[PDB]
Amino acid sequence: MENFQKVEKIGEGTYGVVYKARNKLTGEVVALKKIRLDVPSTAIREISLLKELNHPNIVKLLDVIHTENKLYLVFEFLHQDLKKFMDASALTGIPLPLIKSYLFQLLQGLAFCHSHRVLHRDLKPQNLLINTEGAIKLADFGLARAFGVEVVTLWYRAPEILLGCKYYSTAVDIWSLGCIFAEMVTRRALFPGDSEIDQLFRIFRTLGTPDEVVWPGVTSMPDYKPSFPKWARQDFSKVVPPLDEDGRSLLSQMLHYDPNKRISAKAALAHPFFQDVTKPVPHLRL
Ligand SMILES: COc1ccc(-c2nc3c(NCCCNC(=O)C4(CN)CC4)c(Br)cnc3[nH]2)cc1
Repeated sequence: MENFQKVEKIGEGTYGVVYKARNKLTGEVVALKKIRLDVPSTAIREISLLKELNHPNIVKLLDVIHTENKLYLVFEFLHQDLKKFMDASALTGIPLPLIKSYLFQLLQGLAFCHSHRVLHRDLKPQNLLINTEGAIKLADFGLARAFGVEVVTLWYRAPEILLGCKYYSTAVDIWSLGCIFAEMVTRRALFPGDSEIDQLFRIFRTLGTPDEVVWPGVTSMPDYKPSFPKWARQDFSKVVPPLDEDGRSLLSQMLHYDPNKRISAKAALAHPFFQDVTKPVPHLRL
């Protein structure tokens, strides 16, 4: 951290803070994650795995600096996040061709991770980073399985996590991404819950309370209660107007209760919704 020159704070999580920084040596402008340890060797070997997980839609981990018994992560810097971009686009909304490019690119990023059995676990607009070339990238990626388990947002949590499933799958990333998709389209968060039960109950209201019919094995989940209220499902035409039939078809399959019926990243990339996919460049004000 002697080689770096903190420019401004650009982010924060549970494991540390992130600074835009300039490499005193090399002129390089980077995003530097200062990991707050209180060292663990298992955590080190895990992070070093992430140096190999390289993809155009994953924020590039440049270096891992383990020194003075502190850990720093040096990433590629991107000039904006999707939250700020969505906020800046909220009067007219993000154009659908741009929505579709970003969904396809993130689905490409996830197909890759997931093919390597790596899950993200916390996809949200603030973890999606955009550049001036029309690229979108997954950030803060696999840095949860490392050390183990600010108000953390629950809005993009898959239902199996909220129901206490301890061994959840890559399908939790598709759910989160589905929620992000919906939010880009409608310009409102799909499931803005302010606690786990409020989050779960907001999902139940929209998609219906899950049962053995739509989700075999659900009544046997750790935090499942026979006493959960029994809401009927609403139509998707009400949930994401004015998303077209292809978009709403894909979204429904990304929001299946059953994690084994939920569409994979690979299958989603073949969905008719991306027949006409392009790569627009956004208009970014930095
Ligand atoms: C609001 O305008 C913004 C401008 C730039 C960023 C920005 N943030 C980052 C960032 N990290 C902060 C955002 C992603 N979140 C995290 O990395 C956390 C929190 N989940 C710290 C682990 C990384 Br890495 C690379 N380029 C970045 N660019 C964010 C917002």
